[PDB]
Amino acid sequence: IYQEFVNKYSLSKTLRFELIPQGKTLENIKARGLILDDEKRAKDYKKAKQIIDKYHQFFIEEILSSVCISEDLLQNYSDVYFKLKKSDDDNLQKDFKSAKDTIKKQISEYIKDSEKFKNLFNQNLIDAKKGQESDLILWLKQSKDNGIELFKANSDITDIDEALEIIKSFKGWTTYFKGFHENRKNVYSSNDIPTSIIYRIVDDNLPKFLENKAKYESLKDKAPEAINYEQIKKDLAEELTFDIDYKTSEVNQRVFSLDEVFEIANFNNYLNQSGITKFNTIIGGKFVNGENTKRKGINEYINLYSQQINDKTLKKYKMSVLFKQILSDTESKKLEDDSDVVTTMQSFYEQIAAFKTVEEKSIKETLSLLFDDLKAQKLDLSKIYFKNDKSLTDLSQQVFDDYSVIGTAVLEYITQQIAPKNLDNPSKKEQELIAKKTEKAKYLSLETIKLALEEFNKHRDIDKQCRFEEILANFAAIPMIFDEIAQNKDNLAQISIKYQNQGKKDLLQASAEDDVKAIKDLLDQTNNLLHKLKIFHISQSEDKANILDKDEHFYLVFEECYFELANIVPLYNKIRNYITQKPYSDEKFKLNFENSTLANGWDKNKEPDNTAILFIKDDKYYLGVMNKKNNKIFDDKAIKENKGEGYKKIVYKLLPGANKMLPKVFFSAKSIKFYNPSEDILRIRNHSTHTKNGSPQKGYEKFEFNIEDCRKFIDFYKQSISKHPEWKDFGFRFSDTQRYNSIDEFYREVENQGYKLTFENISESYIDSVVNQGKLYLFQIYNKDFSAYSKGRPNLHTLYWKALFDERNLQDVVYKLNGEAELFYRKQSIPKKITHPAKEAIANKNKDNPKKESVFEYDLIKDKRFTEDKFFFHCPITINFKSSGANKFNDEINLLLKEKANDVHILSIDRGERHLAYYTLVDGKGNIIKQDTFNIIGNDRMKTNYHDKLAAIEKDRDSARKDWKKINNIKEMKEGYLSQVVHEIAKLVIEYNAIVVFQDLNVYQKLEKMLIEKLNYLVFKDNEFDKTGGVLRAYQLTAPFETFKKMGKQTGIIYYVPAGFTSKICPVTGFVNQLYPKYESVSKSQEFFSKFDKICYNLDKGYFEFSFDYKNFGDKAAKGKWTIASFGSRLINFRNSDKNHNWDTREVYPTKELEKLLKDYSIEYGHGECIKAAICGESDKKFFAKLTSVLNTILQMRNSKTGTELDYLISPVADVNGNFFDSRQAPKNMPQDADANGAYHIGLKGLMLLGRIKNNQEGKKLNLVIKNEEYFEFVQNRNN
RNA sequence: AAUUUCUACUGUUGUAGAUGAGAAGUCAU
DNA sequence: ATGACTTCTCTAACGAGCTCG
DNA sequence: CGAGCTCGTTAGAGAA
Repeated sequence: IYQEFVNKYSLSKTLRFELIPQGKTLENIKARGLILDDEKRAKDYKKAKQIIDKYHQFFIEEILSSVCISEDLLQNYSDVYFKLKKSDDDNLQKDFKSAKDTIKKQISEYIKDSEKFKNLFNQNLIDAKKGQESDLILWLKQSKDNGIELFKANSDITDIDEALEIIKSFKGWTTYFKGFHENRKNVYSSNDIPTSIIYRIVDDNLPKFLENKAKYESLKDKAPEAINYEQIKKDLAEELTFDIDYKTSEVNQRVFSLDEVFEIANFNNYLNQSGITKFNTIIGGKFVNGENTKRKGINEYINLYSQQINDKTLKKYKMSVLFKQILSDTESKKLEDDSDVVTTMQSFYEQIAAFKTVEEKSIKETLSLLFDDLKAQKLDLSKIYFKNDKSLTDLSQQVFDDYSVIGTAVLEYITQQIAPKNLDNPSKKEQELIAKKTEKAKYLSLETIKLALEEFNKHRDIDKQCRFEEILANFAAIPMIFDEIAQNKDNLAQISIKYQNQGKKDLLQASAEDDVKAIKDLLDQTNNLLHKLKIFHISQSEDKANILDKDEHFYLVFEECYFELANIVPLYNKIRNYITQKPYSDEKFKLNFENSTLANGWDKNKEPDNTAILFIKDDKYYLGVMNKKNNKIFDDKAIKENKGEGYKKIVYKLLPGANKMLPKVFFSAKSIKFYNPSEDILRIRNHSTHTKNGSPQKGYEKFEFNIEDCRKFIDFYKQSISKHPEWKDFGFRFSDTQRYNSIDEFYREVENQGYKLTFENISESYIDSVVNQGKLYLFQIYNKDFSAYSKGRPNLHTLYWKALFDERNLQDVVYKLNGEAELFYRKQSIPKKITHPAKEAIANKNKDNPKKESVFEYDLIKDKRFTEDKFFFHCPITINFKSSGANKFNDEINLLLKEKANDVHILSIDRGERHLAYYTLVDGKGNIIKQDTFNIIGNDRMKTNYHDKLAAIEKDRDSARKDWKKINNIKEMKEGYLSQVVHEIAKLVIEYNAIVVFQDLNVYQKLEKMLIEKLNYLVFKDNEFDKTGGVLRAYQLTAPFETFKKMGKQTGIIYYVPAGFTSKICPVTGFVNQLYPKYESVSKSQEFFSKFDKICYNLDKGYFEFSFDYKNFGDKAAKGKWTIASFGSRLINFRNSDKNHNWDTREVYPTKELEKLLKDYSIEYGHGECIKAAICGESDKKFFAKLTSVLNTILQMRNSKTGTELDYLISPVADVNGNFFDSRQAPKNMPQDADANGAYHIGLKGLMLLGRIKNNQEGKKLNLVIKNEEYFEFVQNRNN
């Protein structure tokens, strides 16, 4: 079991906390403006990062414009490509990587050797050196102040006349960008890492250009057609100036042909963005800004040719568009603003004030006066067709308001005579309902609606039934909806002036819902005034035969004015989720306090550069931000003075990067003479002889690794550390150098043990003294458990943080504090209101609660997370720091489970909406142990039930459209359930020696994200400290998360299984709905019954049978005889989705429906032998198309829906001794409810994975996939 | 409805469970 | 226009530009 | 101006 499976690999968390200002640190900071002047160095940090980045683009458009020509090796890459992708052999794949390597270094050589490359990625870009300012103003102040590249119109920054101020503000702050330029240096990286522009061109466009000239050589096999070199390129000449040709050379401004493309050696023209925007007009085709028509390209002419010629497979020869170059800008050539929310409403009032109709009038003044003529059929009163989806119901709800009133009479005129049942396929047909009938996607007109209502008027009671003229008064005041939306514009004069702030947010909080009455109801006149006039517009819905017989009289203003007044259905999608956004309206911006390199590390020697140390005061943790002006105020001088009592002080001591550090002191100019490196050793470090991949010192030669030419370099290191002034404090204990093997085994142990944390007591009166002027900023690290009113269980981001500083920890550090983190200042989101006030009754909101009120002495403000300008401190850690890893992990536990066999259980899952899951803890030998749901959860005493809260909000899909004003915020709701599930999954695994499985989904998937990310480190809040699950020694069960798409057939102990074919199955044998009868033609249903062994009524037992060996079938020939029956009282389906039709499960019995047939056809059964031949002897539409819904029911087992009335699973087979399985007559070790037998055999799928691992051998590839001829094979031989 | 955040909260100035942040860029049921 | 996929960092110290002098 | 002088480079391993 999992008794040694702790401390396996290392991680990285990010514990967050909150900083409470102590003393009057809040009075020091708010005095001058030390955070007032912040958000001008966390806002201008990103304003400058995207004015530094277009010059980081303008560079790439002049180091890929006319340069970087990797000629004729493209041919050398074309050779290794087509043969390897067609024949995956070993020898070319080596040559493939050789071709892959060589293009990059050829390209990257000129890339890394520019005029502007070197002085871009350090101090020499922004501000470098006295006398000038370096390369960043060399483009703006020099190149683009004289010349004009005005992208300040196309930006957030106003102009360039002011933009100098954003540039010069970082003077000296140019060590602060040192993570931002730590990913630009993977843009130019010629390594196998996919952010690069060199992985963009070599391996991500070049095998997408070899598959381009594997088709253009096959294009001009019959492609002479009307392609723009034949007809027109006057437009595409300024657009295709084509400055260079790179097979030999070119004239400056010559226009090329359709042959420069697809050359193997012209791939050195397809590098940058401006050059793929000229590759994707030729295949793209673009516009002219002058009221013109689209001027096409190549794949917009094959659109005009594979419809001319009838070659349907000629669309295999379209040219795939290339990708985008990394980091390239794009050219042109919902919201949050409380002004645009008041301006788009003003634009909806203004857009109706100038809408152009046909007669120089409005769209409402055109469709309204025509209704007076169209009501008398003055327009085309016979072919007024709309998109036939809901206008049959909406017109039935237009003036009559009926679901079965007017729109249910067109069935006797539309789609009932594709094949009449009189001598033309009356019973013998191939089910010609798609071939002989195509009346599904036809449109219905007003004359066809009037003619549909003629049979309903002929079926009407009164003789004054509905004609096409009398019911025409229903669309009279539809043009009057513009008069009512005009009533929502007088109050906007007190609304638009009441929206004079840029970032207003007058409704996004929790208090201003009544202010939206001027917008959630004045936008209602366009909510329903256009929502009722949708019958006068022709939609786009057809089953391949859409004609509809459209008219032209009223349809001219219908598509125009219905489109001219579409400022509501677009405008009401503009207040669509602006209202339902909960307050986390944060900014979370960085604090500096003058220190760019703030808090990067805690180690003592660098402390006036970081200017932050922590303070323990007997488990009340504080943060001290030393002010930069006086940052020496915690040296050893004051520690020798103020050795008193009060705040303990953190002494941190650190050796980071033993690759980068043990050659940083020991071979460097200021201090090499103190160390005195020997003769043979100084040979090694130059040429990197001690490494296997290490970079040698420049101007030398990478020699070979050697055995003693590395171990001596440890023998240098084992003595040279003890000579250091500070690093002899640690007292390392290395092993013998016979036992080392490389330098990783040494650089790990100088980074394992290179961490010690100690404590120096400080007199409390001194700290109180220094805070009062401003010479220290002290802040308390704070969450739930760092307030005084806790009782019980602390957060798992407060069992770690309280165990960094443990004296059981710092024996052998498994929680290494880390650095680099920042301080964040969220402003006030929620303005303070209580709304659950003091000492009064407030109602509960649970249902299984033995209480119904609450008293609440103290107030509860709506959001005290967000009424307070809380500070925010981050804090990385490193769980299992001394024991890193994360390799060979998925193959470890298989060797673990083998030795500890016969002792392991299985978890499970299913999904649904009728449940949310249903776990099932299964044994290893059949008879299962436990089984429950994930609806009863939180089972200590409170028992909340998430299962019903989803359907509680699914019923309320209206008010975001109706009064345009709903608050549910369901999008984090449902994911928020998924968190609570994890622990109850997590508890069972250790407690019952279990393994876990899941479903696949290659948001029901996101719960598998959250057990790979959360069996990284599994520590129980109730478990004892430094015991097998405690905060130091806890469970690492997953190797961590990379992607969904390589989640494996294992991701730890979380084995997987294939989806589907669980939710239908009898348990004790395992037969599935594998037939699929649907009665296409007549005697193919006789082909069903003719293959049986015998079909008899078991008169000795009181039910029918259908005995069949499955051999005589061919869709999926799962063998074995099958003996289904009629004894269960199986339920028919509801035939659901019907508001007035048969949507109820009228239960049809099996045994009392074949004696309906025995009465209809008197084929007896008293002899007790084969009765197959006579039942085959009948052929009728009545005999078989009614036998469908019976034979859809003798088998079907999931049932009983619309009510969840213990929907239940009924066995046909009666395996060994004649008893069935009804899943409510079912014992506890068998499935029990709706989605229960789905999650059972998944475990029996899971036991099959264990069946291979149990008899596993030394085969390093282990077969963890399940064949359908195994899952249907294993479970049918369990008892035997 | 109170939280480092987020979900449900009465589990009472909080309770139970999980909680990785910052900058980037790429891609698409 | 949200989800998904690969990669970065999670540092103290030295050697230099540094105004002092 | 040689002590020192205060932020920007700089050492650059090992799985697979």
